[PDB]
Amino acid sequence: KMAFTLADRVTEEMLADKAALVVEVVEENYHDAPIVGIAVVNEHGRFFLRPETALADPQFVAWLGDETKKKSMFDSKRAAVALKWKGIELCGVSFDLLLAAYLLDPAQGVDDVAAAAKMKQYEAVRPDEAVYGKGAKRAVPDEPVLAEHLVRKAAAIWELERPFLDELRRNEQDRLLVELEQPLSSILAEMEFAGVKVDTKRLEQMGKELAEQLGTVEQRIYELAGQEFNINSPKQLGVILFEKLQLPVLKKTKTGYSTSADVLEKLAPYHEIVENILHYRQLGKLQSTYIEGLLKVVRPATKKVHTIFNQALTQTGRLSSTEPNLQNIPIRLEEGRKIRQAFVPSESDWLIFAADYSQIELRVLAHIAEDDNLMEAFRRDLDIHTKTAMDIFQVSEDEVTPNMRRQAKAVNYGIVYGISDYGLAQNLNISRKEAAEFIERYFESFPGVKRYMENIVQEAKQKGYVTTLLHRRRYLPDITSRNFNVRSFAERMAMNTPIQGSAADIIKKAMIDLNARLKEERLQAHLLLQVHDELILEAPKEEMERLCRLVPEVMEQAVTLRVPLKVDYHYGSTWYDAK
DNA sequence: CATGATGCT
DNA sequence: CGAGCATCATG
Ligand SMILES: Cc1cn([C@H]2C[C@H](O)[C@@H](COP(=O)(O)OP(=O)(O)OP(=O)(O)O)O2)c(=O)[nH]c1=O
Ligand SMILES: OC[C@H]1O[C@@](CO)(O[C@H]2O[C@H](CO)[C@@H](O)[C@H](O)[C@H]2O)[C@@H](O)[C@@H]1O
Repeated sequence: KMAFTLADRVTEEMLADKAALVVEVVEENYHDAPIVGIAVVNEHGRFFLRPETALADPQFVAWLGDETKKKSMFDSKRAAVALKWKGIELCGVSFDLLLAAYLLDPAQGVDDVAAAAKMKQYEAVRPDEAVYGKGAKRAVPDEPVLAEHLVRKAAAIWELERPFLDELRRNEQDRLLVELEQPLSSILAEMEFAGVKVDTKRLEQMGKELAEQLGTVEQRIYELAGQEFNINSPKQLGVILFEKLQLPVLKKTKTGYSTSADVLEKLAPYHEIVENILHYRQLGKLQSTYIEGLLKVVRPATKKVHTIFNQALTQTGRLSSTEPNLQNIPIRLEEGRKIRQAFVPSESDWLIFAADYSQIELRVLAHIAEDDNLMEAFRRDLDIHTKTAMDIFQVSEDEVTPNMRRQAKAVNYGIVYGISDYGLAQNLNISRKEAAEFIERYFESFPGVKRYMENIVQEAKQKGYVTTLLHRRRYLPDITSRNFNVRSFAERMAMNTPIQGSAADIIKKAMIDLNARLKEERLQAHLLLQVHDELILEAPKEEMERLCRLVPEVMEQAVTLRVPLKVDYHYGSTWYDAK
């Protein structure tokens, strides 16, 4: 039983200076999506409004946009962006229950009010799936059922704010919410709604050229196999490789024969079909994901793509990007990297500006490990891969080969992920004995890294969780498991999550500090994309010289560690050219 | 919906 | 038997 007014006009008592507010968008992708209902709960009552009415009401719209009128919400960014598509500004969000729940425990996967409510045993609200249905059954119910659901969501947010802020304070996460995550949500909403302009003619032309070149490679594969088959089917490719061609079976997957990139590398000495298959797959990814996917989702009249940054998903505090994912555009191979030529500035006489932290996770490892050898390399800006090579191969600087540096780089990032000697041997295609020596030599060279790995596992066992620089937490109950595989994966999380997560906290703080400085100076430059350790902007060409100073300095100053942060930056006419 | 491939940080 | 992700075609 919950009393509410199904209102047919806006009243002053709905425009209080503290309220919980629901602006319901049912479509998972909320860009230009319908708003299906509005609810407001405040000290005066509980109200459902039809959006045709509220959003055409001058005083409701002014209330939405008034910073001083404070709103508690769940997934404020989804409402902010859906309102921006309706030309309505939402301001004054002072509590976001989605981000509060995420900070309390990202492993709960909270993605609706009822899941956040479960954290406090609050039962007076149903799950969105119970009301809307799943999958093909998804639908807005009849008004009275809809209005009840949205009012119970707003009433849950109203009641839950205090309990969640108190727990956040106990976990030292109250500033993490209010000074970091909530202001970042507003920034992301602006980046998503601005979108990134795409040169669809270039994409369509690359799609033409790739369709030709896939057909060439496909045919050569069939020639070498002496049979036509589905190169993307594991069953069919495994029959050709391992039964027709009689190659050795190096690894199995749960359902058959592995054809992983590392397996295929090991098979390449046996048959020329193996290099061709690796090539086809690379081309197939460019066509199926990047070319065909971007062209599907670009808005044709503006040529913009509008991704969604999920702020409340990863276990370490990173963002993720979806529909489309703009954080995995190709770079490594030149064929794919040219996709970046299609990412252009949204106005004439504008340029793309890309700035990236240089080796942030290795700098963070040096800070948190307090390892004297490591921190000195960064404090003196010495090439850390060369430094590691000189240690794992034991040679002077001049004796380090191109190949030695490659191996030492693999060791340096491997350590950050908890690599075993087995993994290092597979990655490098070298003797496991040798791999083990490399790791042993690393820990002898960087003994504070070894101490940190022992100490953080112990801390996880004693406290039940590990933390990052700005006090994000990840719980690791498997750290005590009797199963070797389960325990070992938890220990690698304990080692890695403070690294990866503290790097995520640093670039999020940079984004907030950068947006402040751009606004201070009244620059037209603004953020387009974040790619984990990089920020991509666009700006009038005339703003370039200012951004060359301002962007790296804000990024580098975002926090102060036991080593410097270092930012590299590039600009040009397309994202490809910003190298 | 699951699988195992690809892409990025 | 190296951390965190999204996407695709196929099963
Ligand atoms: C190899 C590797 C790179 N990266 C990321 C970090 C960098 O932002 C990005 C590009 O890596 P690189 O530029 O290849 O690495 P680096 O900056 O250490 O190398 P170099 O000294 O040779 O210039 O990829 C990972 O996150 N994990 C990895 O295992
Ligand atoms: O709105 C982003 C925000 O919503 C959640 C659900 O609370 O995720 C939904 O929307 C995403 C963006 O389209 C989808 O990818 C996802 O499938 C859907 O559940 C939160 O996870 C997210 O932070």
